[PDB]
Amino acid sequence: SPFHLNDAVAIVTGAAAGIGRAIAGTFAKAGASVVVTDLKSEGAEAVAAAIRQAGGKAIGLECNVTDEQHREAVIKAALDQFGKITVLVNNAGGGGPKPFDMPMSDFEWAFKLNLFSLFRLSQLAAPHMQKAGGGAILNISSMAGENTNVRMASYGSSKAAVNHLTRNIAFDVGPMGIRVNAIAPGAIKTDATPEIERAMLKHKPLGRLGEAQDIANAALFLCSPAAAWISGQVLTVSGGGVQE
Amino acid sequence: SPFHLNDAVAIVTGAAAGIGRAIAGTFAKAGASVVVTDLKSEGAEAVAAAIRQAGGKAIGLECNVTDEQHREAVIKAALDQFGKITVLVNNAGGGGPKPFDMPMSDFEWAFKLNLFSLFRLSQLAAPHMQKAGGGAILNISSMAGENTNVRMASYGSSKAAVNHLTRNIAFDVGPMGIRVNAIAPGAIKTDEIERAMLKHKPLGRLGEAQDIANAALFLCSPAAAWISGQVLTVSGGGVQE
Repeated sequence: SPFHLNDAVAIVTGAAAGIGRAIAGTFAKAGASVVVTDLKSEGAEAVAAAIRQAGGKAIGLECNVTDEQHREAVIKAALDQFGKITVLVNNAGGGGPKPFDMPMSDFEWAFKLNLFSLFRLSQLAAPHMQKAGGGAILNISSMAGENTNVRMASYGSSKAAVNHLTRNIAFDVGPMGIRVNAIAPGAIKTDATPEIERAMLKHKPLGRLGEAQDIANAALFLCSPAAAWISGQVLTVSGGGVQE
Repeated sequence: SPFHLNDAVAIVTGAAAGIGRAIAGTFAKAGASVVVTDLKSEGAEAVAAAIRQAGGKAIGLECNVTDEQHREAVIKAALDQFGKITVLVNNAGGGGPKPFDMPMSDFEWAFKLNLFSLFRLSQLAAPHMQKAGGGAILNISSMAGENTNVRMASYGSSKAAVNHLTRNIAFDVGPMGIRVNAIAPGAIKTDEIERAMLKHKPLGRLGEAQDIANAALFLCSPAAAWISGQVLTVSGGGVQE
């Protein structure tokens, strides 16, 4: 099997819940050593701990991906505790529908949060990846990056920039043996009601919502050697459609 | 762990050599019974026999995908042999650079060979896929479907049809629990100034068949049960024309 993460150190940000938590769990059971990360320090340690009492190796620390000190702490915490870095999964980000006349800081924040942070983490992890022979970067985008709609000024165009950064920086980091891709996930069952759900699926050909595990398998594939030759790709994982 | 094709029956067309050979072989070790198909009947039989003696189940068939009688034979041959069909890998297809003043028979052929055949084979397989509890269709496309260049009038736009058909029939057969995806492969070393492409492939390397087969295996695996209407380009991070 090439879908395993043997001898790998993976940093996973925003991993207290949902996708990033499943990516972190999934990357551990594939035999990677995980550095769980989140804005909320309790949540990072909850997931890093449950990973350990289930067999894997994992530490969890607080990280505000927009704080340059918090970023450098994660890089160092991973090297200090595991020796190398081979996988960076940039799952931290946020935002959503805002009016066009939104205050400028709202617009600028979306780019600090969704783009400036993960570019910088990649800039830090890249030379350590290079020393370890190579590695894989994965950015969790959003479907608003390739769609067009109302109230999407900051969200949809900051996630668009994530997509195009991914397509471009793979040229920069390929020579160093780094692959860079992105998943754009559909809507995931979280709620942690039936009629507003049945309407959401009116445009999802496969007829169900997503599971965090569904994103984690794609994250797995894209970060394993099974995807040794895939870089610069934006893979949409949404049951064939769009929602909400 | 979710990356296996257990209790699956996969038709792989154009699988005597190259990408389709690798796919067929990969799919067998992953647990699928495989219906190996190619224009050359005995080329397909040699692949099927290797899978069998390497431990798998498989048969090999002559099939011209452009001929409706063959298409039906292969579909029936899969059912008589294995009871069901759950995976269809539309890999056969041809063509390449052509002058703009080409004869219309060439233009039309490219669509007949790269597009109509795989849509027809999709039509024949969809009902059996639904009776079987679900399945996946994977179309082997080409980066010429999104690239633009000289001499690509027939090849580039037939393959572009394959990409959007993929995206569009995903809506149609999703309600039948069928996923439809495509792989656009780049420069695969199949069979000196080679260094041309390499000067535009960020990962410093051409592709092997198994690269394409790994992505194939993923997209037809339960690890991708919620992925559909996708064109995953597998090219080393760049473009090679």
